[PDB]
Amino acid sequence: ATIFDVLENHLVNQNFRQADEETRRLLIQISGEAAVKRGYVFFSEVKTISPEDLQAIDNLWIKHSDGRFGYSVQRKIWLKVKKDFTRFFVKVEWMKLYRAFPDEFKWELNDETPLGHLPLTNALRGTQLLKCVLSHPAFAT
Amino acid sequence: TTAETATIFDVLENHLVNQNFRQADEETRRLLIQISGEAAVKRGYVFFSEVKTISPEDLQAIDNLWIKHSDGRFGYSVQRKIWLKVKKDFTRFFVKVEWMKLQYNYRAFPDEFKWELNDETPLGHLPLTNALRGTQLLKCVLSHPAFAT
Repeated sequence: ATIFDVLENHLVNQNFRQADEETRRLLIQISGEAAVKRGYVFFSEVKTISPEDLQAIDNLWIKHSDGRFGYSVQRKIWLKVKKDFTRFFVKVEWMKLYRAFPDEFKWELNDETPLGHLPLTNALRGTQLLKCVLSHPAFAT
Repeated sequence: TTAETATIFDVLENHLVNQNFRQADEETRRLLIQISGEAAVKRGYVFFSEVKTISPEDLQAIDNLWIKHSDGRFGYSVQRKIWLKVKKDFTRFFVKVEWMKLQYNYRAFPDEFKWELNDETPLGHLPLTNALRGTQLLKCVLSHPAFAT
């Protein structure tokens, strides 16, 4: 058995909301016992995450989204936008540019869904955590 | 072996007494899911339609703890007051509580959220609610009958 089995089941069933939540817990889990205990990840622990765990999560999101979801896709959009997180959030449609945020996040995968729309990372706590995930060696090309 | 004498708000209270607001915020996130029912606990997040089913004593318990240990500068009731003052405009509310800002230096969100309670901390800065999942959940919390005047 692997620790990604529940995430996989959610992804197979196209249950992207539950998959997003399981990805939030998985990120904490693969970051160490200290992160699990306090319930969130210090951005300084992301470099200690093994690339095999991060690639497991990313490959699952890629496989079950036709390559339109995952951290790898988000890194490419992020580079394409000069690593400007503000422009990144607009491009993946987590905010606009007045209604900054929608009433409800759209969790479905259809034709209008932009690349990298998922997984969602809580950038209200600070962009540095997202910055360390996208620039992890796991996602070097 | 005794019956459980702990209450569900004890861990949050201990964090606030120790002024550990980052831990308190994270614990407040779990409590909202917990006080929302077994279904919300199971899936790990709250449907905004379940907020009306939250008992007002639980929400006021959480709010009063945040008020008591922040000199009235933190809590849902305080955020409600700011929210009404701004005609329920969430964008203007997010700017006032400093969850976002509006030459290669512009940061909509900071590198790191500031969890401290000092002189520069704005009213209602905490607790933090993930509005990226949608503004509707925070709206049902801030307008729950628990915080009616």
